[PDB]
Amino acid sequence: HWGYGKHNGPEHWHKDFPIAKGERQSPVDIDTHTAKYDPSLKPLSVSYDQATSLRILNNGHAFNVEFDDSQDKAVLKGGPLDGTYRLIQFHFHWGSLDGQGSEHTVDKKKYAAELHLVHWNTKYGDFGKAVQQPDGLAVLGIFLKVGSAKPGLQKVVDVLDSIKTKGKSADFTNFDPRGLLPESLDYWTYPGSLTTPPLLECVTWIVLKEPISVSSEQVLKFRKLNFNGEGEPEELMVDNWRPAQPLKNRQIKASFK
Ligand SMILES: CC(=O)OC[C@H]1O[C@@H](O[C@H]2[C@H](OC(C)=O)[C@@H](OC(C)=O)[C@H](S(N)(=O)=O)O[C@@H]2COC(C)=O)[C@H](OC(C)=O)[C@@H](OC(C)=O)[C@H]1OC(C)=O
Ligand SMILES: [Zn+2]
Repeated sequence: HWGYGKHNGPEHWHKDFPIAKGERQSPVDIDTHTAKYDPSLKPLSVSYDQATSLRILNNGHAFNVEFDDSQDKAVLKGGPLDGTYRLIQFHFHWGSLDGQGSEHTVDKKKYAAELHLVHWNTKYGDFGKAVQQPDGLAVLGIFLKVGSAKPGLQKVVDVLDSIKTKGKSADFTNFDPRGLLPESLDYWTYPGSLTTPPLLECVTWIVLKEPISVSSEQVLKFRKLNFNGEGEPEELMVDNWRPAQPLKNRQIKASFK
């Protein structure tokens, strides 16, 4: 189906998902000198104290750490958000080289990787209904740069060997997502879409200004994963990022000056 290769990559997605050329697609380049500081933006509230992780799965495009979202255990509120959004999963997008990998860019600068913590608006009952709404999801995006190791990320790095190929999953309970957050919660926000097919335009993007640092050793293990399934020719899971899309009729707001 769709992928990140030359014959099934981002350039081809519009054929099966025409919304790929839509009015509010993601990611986008964040021009820091065009973003407007919005003093009306309420404080961002990340409540991950009761977060309940369940499993880690290699889905052939990236790996997802899933959470129990039957209750308001881990939620995102405040900021440009109205209501409560429950955390359902997080995953990353990374490159084959340290100079690329992130989906959003800042003044055209590409980071080594990007973490996406996905949340859905509880007013819609379930994730499936939420993705069909303009304000159905809220995704917290965090850039990763290569530097010092990130303690909170090692638990994830340690289990990647058990889900090397597509379809593989492993138990992943008691993981605290709070360990992946930078010190500052300053952010940029704009209305966008999922960055992978079906590319639904149901996302309120909240991209943090401050990146987190990960070690070269940690990123290297990400690059050892496989897009292919067990018993098939090896295709390293790298460069699973969509490039920046036209901003069009949208404004990016900043929570800071
Ligand atoms: C289109 C549809 O019917 O439902 C929407 C889809 O939601 C997908 O979940 C994420 C996706 O997680 C993945 C791919 O595991 C997420 O991260 C990716 C693709 O790497 C992207 S992203 N980059 O914008 O954060 O968004 C997708 C939308 O859901 C979000 C943001 O929470 C589901 O899993 C996928 C695509 O793998 C996907 O499941 C499919 C397709 O079978 C689909 O959900 C449904 C109803 O199946
Ligand atoms: Zn993503």
